[PDB]
Amino acid sequence: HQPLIARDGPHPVEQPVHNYMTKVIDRRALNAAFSLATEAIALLTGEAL
Amino acid sequence: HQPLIARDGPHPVEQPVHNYMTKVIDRRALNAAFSLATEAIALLTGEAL
Repeated sequence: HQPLIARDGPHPVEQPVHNYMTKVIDRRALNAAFSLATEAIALLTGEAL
Repeated sequence: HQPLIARDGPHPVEQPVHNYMTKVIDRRALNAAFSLATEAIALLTGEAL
């Protein structure tokens, strides 16, 4: 909500208006960081015990 | 072992890696020699008194 200043004489008279702006939200996604091998998967469960 | 980041978008997914290396020790040798004086050996060992 903007202010203004009274202005004399030959200048035209100003009047207050306002600004309401809208902005969207961007979407960002990331992915990382995991892997395994078969010799463990046999050994971590059931099979190779 | 190494740490990872969690890259986003048009790239391969970063996967965790570990690196094992084997490095071998070294053998060296030092030396010094105090050759002892002939008659003085007889003078210290006895049988010249």
